[PDB]
Order: sequence, then structure tokens, then C-alpha cells
Amino acid sequence: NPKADRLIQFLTEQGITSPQVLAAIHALPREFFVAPSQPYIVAKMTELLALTPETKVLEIGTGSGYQTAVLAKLVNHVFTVERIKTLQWDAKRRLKQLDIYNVSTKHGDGWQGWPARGPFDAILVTAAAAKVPQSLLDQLAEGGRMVIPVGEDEQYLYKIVRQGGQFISERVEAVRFVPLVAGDLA
Ligand SMILES: Nc1ncnc2c1ncn2[C@@H]1O[C@H](CSCC[C@H](N)C(=O)O)[C@@H](O)[C@H]1O
Ligand SMILES: [Ca+2]
Repeated sequence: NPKADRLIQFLTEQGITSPQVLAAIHALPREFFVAPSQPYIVAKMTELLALTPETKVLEIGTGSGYQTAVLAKLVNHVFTVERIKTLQWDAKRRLKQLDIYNVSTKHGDGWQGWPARGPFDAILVTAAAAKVPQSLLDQLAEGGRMVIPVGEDEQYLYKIVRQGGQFISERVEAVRFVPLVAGDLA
């Protein structure tokens, strides 16, 4: 079908050719995640997490659940956090309608991560933070990868890995997300 193919064609032209990520993406009706921007950003961040079916993922910023759905097709289980209640409800509902049942959602504050659920192999954060929430670092399993937009006015996507007990930071490319908001919930 055209739209699925057009989008995948687009991504490859942008330099995104991980067959894994492209298929995950192609399988998802993007237009459905507007029930009640750049699919490139989703592809790039997804690619950076270097996912494998054995990967335990924490996502911050469930939102429409689009990027959630992408993640779920790629790993055995996803844990996702959204601070806006109604958004959590929807996304939760969309995931069941697409028979995606390997996702645990939580209405809460991503700044705190989701400690209860063990260390995570991949951490994806889809809201900008001026500095890396240390809680997330603390929840990053050994050999784990974290992808996060960092900054205020200026923003850069970062990939951080925990290997040999050492955290290593790679600045990837300029972006612009809405802020990771701390404090109470809505
Ligand atoms: N502190 C926080 N903890 C968890 N989610 C937060 C947060 N601050 C903002 N958010 C949420 O992060 C989202 C950014 S939009 C994120 C896009 C989403 N991955 C999608 O595919 O649609 C917004 O829904 C916002 O409500
Ligand atoms: Ca590439």
C-alpha cells in the first residue's frame, strides 16, 4: 500500500535502513494515532536503542502511543510512562485495538522512571530535559542504551550507554521536543 511504502521510502532516503525499524514502522497506521510531525525522529531514536527481542524497554512520554507501538513490535515487553491522564487512557486503548499486549502503561512522572520494574536494557525518553534525570541513569541496566533529548532553547538528542560500569555519552543531532515536566500529574 502507497502510504506505508511512501513513508518507508522517505525514511531510507533520510538514511534510515534498519530493516527491523522500517518493518515495525510500516506495520503501523500512523494516521490512527490521532484518534481523539517527523516519523523520522521516531525511526532514528528507535534505531539508536539497538533493540533486540530480549530487550526490556522503558519509555517516557507515552503520548499518542505511536512510538510505544513501534517499540512493542521490536522487544518482548515495553514499560511506558505518561503524566497526562487522558493521553495514557487513549494510548492504552489504541494498543489493545491493535492487539499489542506486551505493554505496561503507567500514569506518572518519567523523571522518576519506573524502578519497581527492574533495570532496563533500553531507555527512550520523548520529552526534552535540560539535564539527564539521574533516576533514569540509575535504572539503566548494564549494556543498556538510553536515548534522550537534552537542552532548553537549543536541544540535542543524546545516546548514553552503560558498559564496563562506565557511562558513555554521544551527542547525536539537534532536535526540538516539548519539555519533560516535573512535579504533579495531569
Ligand atoms: N515528566 C513526564 N513524565 C512522563 N511523560 C511526560 C512528562 N512530561 C511530559 N510528558 C509527556 O511526553 C509526551 C511528549 S510527546 C511524546 C510523543 C510520543 N512518544 C508519541 O508517539 O506520540 C507528552 O505526551 C507529554 O504529556
Ligand atoms: Ca543509516
